[PDB]
Amino acid sequence: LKLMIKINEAVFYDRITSNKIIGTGHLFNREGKKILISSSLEKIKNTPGAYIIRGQNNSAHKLRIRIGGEDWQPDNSGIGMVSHSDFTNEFNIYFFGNGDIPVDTYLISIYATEIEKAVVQAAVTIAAKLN
Repeated sequence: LKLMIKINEAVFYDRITSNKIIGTGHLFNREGKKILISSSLEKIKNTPGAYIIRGQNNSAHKLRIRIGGEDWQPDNSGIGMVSHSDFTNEFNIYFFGNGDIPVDTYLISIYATEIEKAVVQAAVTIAAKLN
């Protein structure tokens, strides 16, 4: 069982609304095994599979995210996100704040187990474009 990610390169001329996808995770070699999905990162108390990430430069900079997707449902424990199906390949990463995010690089940790294994990290850099 291995977990890959991908983080879409994008330019936002307008405040990024909540639940805009900002990347994807892909699964491999776990067929026929229930799957948890969460992270070692801070917890958005309000929502499962939703996390706060802190700025590498200045830790006051916060980036709120949410993992999930259409075959992915929250656990009542408020741990993470569980897909039962054995053909569930992909899952999404969502922004989950109201609007802009400070200019900084944020480290995003995600792991996946079998429920009753793997982890990953991708640097997510925010920069300002002056045109």
